[PDB]
Amino acid sequence: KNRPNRLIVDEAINEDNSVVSLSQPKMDELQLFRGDTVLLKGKKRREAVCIVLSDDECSDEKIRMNRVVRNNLRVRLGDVISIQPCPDVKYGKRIHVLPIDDTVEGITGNLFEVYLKPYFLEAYRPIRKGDIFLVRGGMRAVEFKVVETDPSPYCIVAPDTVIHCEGEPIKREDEEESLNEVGYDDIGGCRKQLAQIKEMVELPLRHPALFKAIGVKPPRGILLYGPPGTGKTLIARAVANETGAFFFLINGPEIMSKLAGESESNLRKAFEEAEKNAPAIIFIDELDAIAPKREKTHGEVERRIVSQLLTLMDGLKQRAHVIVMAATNRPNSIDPALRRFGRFDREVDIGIPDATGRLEILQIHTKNMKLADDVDLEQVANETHGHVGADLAALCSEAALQAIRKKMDLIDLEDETIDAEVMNSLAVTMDDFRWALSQSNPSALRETVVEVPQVTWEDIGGLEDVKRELQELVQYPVEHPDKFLKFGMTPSKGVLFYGPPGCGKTLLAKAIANECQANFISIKGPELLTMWFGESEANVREIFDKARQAAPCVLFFDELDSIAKARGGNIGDGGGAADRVINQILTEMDGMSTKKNVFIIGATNRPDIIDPAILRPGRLDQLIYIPLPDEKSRVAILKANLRKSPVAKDVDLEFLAKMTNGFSGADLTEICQRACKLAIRESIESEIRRERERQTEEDDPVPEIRRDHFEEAMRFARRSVSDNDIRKYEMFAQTLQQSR
Amino acid sequence: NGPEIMSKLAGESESNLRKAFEEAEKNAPAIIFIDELDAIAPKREKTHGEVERRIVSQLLTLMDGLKQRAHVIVMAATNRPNSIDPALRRFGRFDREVDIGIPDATGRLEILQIHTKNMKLADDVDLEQVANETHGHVGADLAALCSEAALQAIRKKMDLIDLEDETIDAEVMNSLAVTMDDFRWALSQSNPSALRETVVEVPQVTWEDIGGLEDVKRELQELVQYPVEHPDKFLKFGMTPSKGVLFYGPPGCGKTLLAKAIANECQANFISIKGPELLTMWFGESEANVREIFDKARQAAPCVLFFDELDSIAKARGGNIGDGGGAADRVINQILTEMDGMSTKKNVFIIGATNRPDIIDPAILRPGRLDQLIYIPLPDEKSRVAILKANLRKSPVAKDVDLEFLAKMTNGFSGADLTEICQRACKLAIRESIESEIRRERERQTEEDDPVPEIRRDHFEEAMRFARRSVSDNDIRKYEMFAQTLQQSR
Ligand SMILES: Nc1ncnc2c1ncn2[C@@H]1O[C@H](COP(=O)(O)OP(=O)(O)NP(=O)(O)O)[C@@H](O)[C@H]1O
Ligand SMILES: Nc1ncnc2c1ncn2[C@@H]1O[C@H](COP(=O)(O)OP(=O)(O)NP(=O)(O)O)[C@@H](O)[C@H]1O
Ligand SMILES: Nc1ncnc2c1ncn2[C@@H]1O[C@H](COP(=O)(O)OP(=O)(O)O)[C@@H](O)[C@H]1O
Ligand SMILES: Nc1ncnc2c1ncn2[C@@H]1O[C@H](COP(=O)(O)OP(=O)(O)O)[C@@H](O)[C@H]1O
Repeated sequence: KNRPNRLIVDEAINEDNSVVSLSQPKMDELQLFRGDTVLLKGKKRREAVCIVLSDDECSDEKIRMNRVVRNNLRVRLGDVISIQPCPDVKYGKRIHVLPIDDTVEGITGNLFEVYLKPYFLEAYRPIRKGDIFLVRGGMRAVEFKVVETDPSPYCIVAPDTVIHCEGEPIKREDEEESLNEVGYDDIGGCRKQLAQIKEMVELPLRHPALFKAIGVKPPRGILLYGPPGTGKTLIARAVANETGAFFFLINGPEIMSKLAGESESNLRKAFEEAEKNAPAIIFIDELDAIAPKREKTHGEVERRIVSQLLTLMDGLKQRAHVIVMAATNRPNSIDPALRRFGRFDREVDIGIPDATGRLEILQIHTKNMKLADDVDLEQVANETHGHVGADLAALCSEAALQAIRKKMDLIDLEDETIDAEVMNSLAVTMDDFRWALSQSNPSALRETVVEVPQVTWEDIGGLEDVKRELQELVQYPVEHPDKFLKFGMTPSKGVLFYGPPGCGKTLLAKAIANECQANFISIKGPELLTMWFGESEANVREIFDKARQAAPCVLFFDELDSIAKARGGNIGDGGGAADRVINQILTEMDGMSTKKNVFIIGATNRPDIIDPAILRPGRLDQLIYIPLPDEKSRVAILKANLRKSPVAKDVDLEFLAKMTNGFSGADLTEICQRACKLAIRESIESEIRRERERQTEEDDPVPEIRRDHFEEAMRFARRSVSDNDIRKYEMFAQTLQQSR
Repeated sequence: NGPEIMSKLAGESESNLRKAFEEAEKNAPAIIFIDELDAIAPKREKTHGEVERRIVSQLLTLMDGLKQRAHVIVMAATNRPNSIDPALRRFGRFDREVDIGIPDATGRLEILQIHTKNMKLADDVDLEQVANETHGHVGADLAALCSEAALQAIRKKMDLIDLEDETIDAEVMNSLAVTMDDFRWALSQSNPSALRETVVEVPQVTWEDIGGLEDVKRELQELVQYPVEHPDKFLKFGMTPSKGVLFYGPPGCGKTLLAKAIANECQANFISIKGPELLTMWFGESEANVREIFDKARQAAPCVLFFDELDSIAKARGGNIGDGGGAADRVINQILTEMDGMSTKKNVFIIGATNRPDIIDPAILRPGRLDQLIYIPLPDEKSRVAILKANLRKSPVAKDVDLEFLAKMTNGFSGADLTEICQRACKLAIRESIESEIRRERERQTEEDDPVPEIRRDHFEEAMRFARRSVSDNDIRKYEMFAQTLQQSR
């Protein structure tokens, strides 16, 4: 018809297996309501009946499409479908649905009331003939095929019908695949990297003939890496099985497990077999087993194997319908002659996930688990700092095995055997989650983390003008390069905080990285000391390579004065005013691109004994005095700390605010900690006294703090900063020369 | 190709190399090409097995045994000259040496002119922008950049517009152009810059970019430009020319600009070495790098070699008291030893620079070495107005503003201070203009009458309220000691 009814498929955000979400101007163009019965026609004359729903997440012309119904239509991602309303659907009297025997194995008991009757209630579901849907439960996920309906050829189902499920399972026909093949639905986290790998490879695989009409070379050597266990083979096979090409898998240890000429014949026949079924993808994992760093290679057959791989990958420039993906452990653990132009050009890091990614990975792995009601995935989302996803698979399987181990093993073996009806009753508790998270958790990470921070501007009290002109200093030229191009001034890229210790030096950097949606990689002082004492400075280049790879980002140096204080004070050691790591930092600083959005933030508390070679233009040049807090900042900081804890309202904090002057913010965030420790000790002792009183039940004495704890904490209080350091810093206010 | 010859067995590789040289003998005249020589003949210490030395000896015999023939010629290509076996590049085997090097902005413009030949650009695309904004790239990155922008123009418009209705032909490929937005997008992300090493190019700053300092410029022109054009006069009067010059002065007086102007006017290459390079060669105790630098310098003939912050190695191990040592170090005497052992006429002219002329080693002030001393003083008011206009020529400024008030007020100021105060005022003006822009946007709309494209007296007055001198008086007296005393030989 060539009208807007020809639409492009996508992934779905909805979690029902038969609903389709669409946008508002599109749905106002088609004149429907919510919950209408809609019909989809695609390729090879297949049909889909669905419920339509409305969402603003959809764009102008796309369709949020589920995987089981897109495999029901026998189409894939990148195909076009046709949309028609079918508003004349009645109810049925008999429903014929039956499994395929290849996915129901080990199963005993009745199948009908355990799955079908928990499914076909309360959801009027549109079913057409020959359809295969998918349900979960029983620690499993089973698909189901329908055969016959009374209102031919489709109906909507309701509580007011029956389903006749009689018969034996039927073998799967030759055309479709199973649904235990992995896909785009079961990879939690790292959505941007998946989008980048999706957009980089879509054209020569979905439209191969276009590059048979245009001679422009696509990128063919694309290399992803990451710390191990993160499922690089999983995402590789997911992209290859989702976009629909021929797959073949070369693993490094198997090729090293043969003789010499047998390995040569294996690699040659593998590349010929990948040539035969074009278009196709090819995958080499554990490249460290095949082509290591050259200094770590000692024999003779290994260099011959690496030269064989170089000739075999240079000799497929003529072909353009295969593409090579590979996976190592680290980019510094490959031979440097391999990753060059014509062999391996594109580079992508997977990285470790974060709390949102951990929540999504946990949402993947409790899909067919049948949780309880008291289990709280936000708890084990926030309490699981520093983990990879295979540890999360181990954690979920460990909690499931603990629920099998405590109740229902010895309860059942004394009387009967085990079926799936009692597997329906099995849920797991949060106690097994806390038990599997307390012990038996080998945390597989000690390295540097990269994430967006969470502290916002309202978490720090006051300091308002400094926040707004820092916002001027970073936020402006990334949004308006035309004004700077008009006035010809290149922007500065350095800023140097300084101030007395204990004034909240990390919080403003966290707020700037959180508001502009920037990554964050921090380096403390102890990292500088363990890079100085070991005399190892081939690590700074790795840090700034990671920084450029995490573009955009803000790089935070904490305790820069440690290397100048460590070898003596202001007299110092026998040396002078320079060192090793700081000039290595300058040399790797000034030799990079101006527009790459890597913004370097330094910090110290001793601004006099620092090397003045860092205050050159083109480097760190912006100085901001961070002073002691004032009383309005004191009440603001005190409320911003006390917002987490339950406090009383009759207590008054302006007495101590008007009393305490010249105090660090760290002191006024530890005195509340001291008072709350005193209150928690008082409450637990009154708890054990009322327990031992009549019983040798819960009327809580107080959930908050009174004036007594604050008065005793002020009797335990202490200032942290002397007056002479304030005069040493106000020397810079009196003198004002700060260029060099 | 090297990897293919290493991909066989031993006698098969021998038969392959022998049949290759016989086949190159058959169709004389012909050329022959061996790339990735690092795969065939590496450095000898990195070779460990047995068949590799046999292969290298086979190559040496096979190239010595074609001296009788004269109708073939061998060209080869490695990665680095320090990564070949040293027994290979000798007389009778490999005599001539030529560096390709990295291109520059003119070369980048020409390479981009190569790769948009059949591209059908738009009208708004500006190749000068991505010529000047692409510092530090090789040409394969430029091929990747042009193909990436073309793939982005295929990815945004015309993929999903076309697949919903019809198929793809070339009549719609005629309508396809690319925009500059895809160029900025492919240049912002997905640009692995493949270079960190030293660059060699002609500079662009001319004599009019620095204000005043006229007599010093003309007798420096006497010092460098004269004997390359008139060797007959020096041969007549028998004096060999000096080849060293030592700038010195207080910090912040434009020390790099005169060196850039001399290298730009006489059409000379330029290789500079800052102070941090001297510190990372001293602390690591690695001095097999100076010889590489002067080999690159002789290979870049003619050129001018610039040392910046020479006083870093004398200040780094203590001040004028120093460390436990004395008045010498390691890198500077290595510099002297590689300096005096080279040809007089090779047009390698060495320019040194410091800001502390007293604590430097006086062994460098010998004849046949750096001997010419030029006091670079503080700017004067005519140099102040000249330097201020030479900085402000880039920015749009108003004409009713007057700069001679602050010029007659500011005395004893560095040129760096009077090129950052304009930067501070223009940051203040760009903040004022962007806030008035967002206020007029949020005023009636919650269209473009520009309030001001230039600077008024208010920004300069506030920048003078934020102004600061950078040099004290006692350092001027410490330098004018050399004017009062005048002994400067050793
Ligand atoms: N509102 C606040 N005001 C001040 N400090 C705060 C505030 N909120 C949190 N902090 C604490 O301040 C820390 C930031 O370090 P900061 O206290 O400024 O350095 P420092 O204490 O002066 N030097 P040091 O403690 O030895 O590393 C954070 O880690 C918090 O523990
Ligand atoms: N007309 C000018 N007069 C003075 N300085 C200028 C002028 N034009 C540019 N400059 C700046 O002067 C710099 C040259 O270094 P220079 O300022 O002489 O060394 P220095 O500032 O005294 N010592 P340092 O800044 O610590 O490396 C250039 O990089 C420019 O930023
Ligand atoms: N983010 C994740 N999503 C889904 N599964 C994961 C994830 N991370 C780890 N896994 C599981 O951990 C295992 C590790 O992946 P694998 O391909 O074996 O990596 P490697 O071979 O490098 O250890 C996989 O079998 C996968 O099922
Ligand atoms: N200056 C240039 N002019 C034209 N093409 C270039 C240029 N630089 C790089 N290329 C492209 O980059 C690729 C790299 O050249 P190549 O011969 O493969 O070098 P190597 O094998 O040493 O990487 C070539 O295919 C070439 O088309």
